[PDB]
Amino acid sequence: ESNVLQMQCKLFVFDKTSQSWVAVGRGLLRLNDMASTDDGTLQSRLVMRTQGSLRLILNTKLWAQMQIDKASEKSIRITAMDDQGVKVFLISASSKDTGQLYAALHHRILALRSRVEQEQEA
Repeated sequence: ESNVLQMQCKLFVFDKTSQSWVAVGRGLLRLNDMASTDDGTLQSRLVMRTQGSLRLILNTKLWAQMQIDKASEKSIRITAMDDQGVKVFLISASSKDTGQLYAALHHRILALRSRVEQEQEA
């Protein structure tokens, strides 16, 4: 793996019961790339650990069907796969980090989508 970016941020999960964001808390978020040594094909993931205690609170692989929306100047709404699992989460950060994260995710997802439509959608 190669680290693409690292940023301080705050993570929220969407709670279907209360129909509201539930704050998980702050941590260091990394976007990591891993290129296949056979196809050069790219897989990427978002990994986040709490500050201080370094406990894992996010480890989500990027997929073509993942949707990313800039929910505000300082936040990004993301979907994920995989029950009782949380489907939607929110990353809040500085305006600058949010912009960088959005751009990085956008291009990776766009690449994945291009690949899927060529491979699986004729």
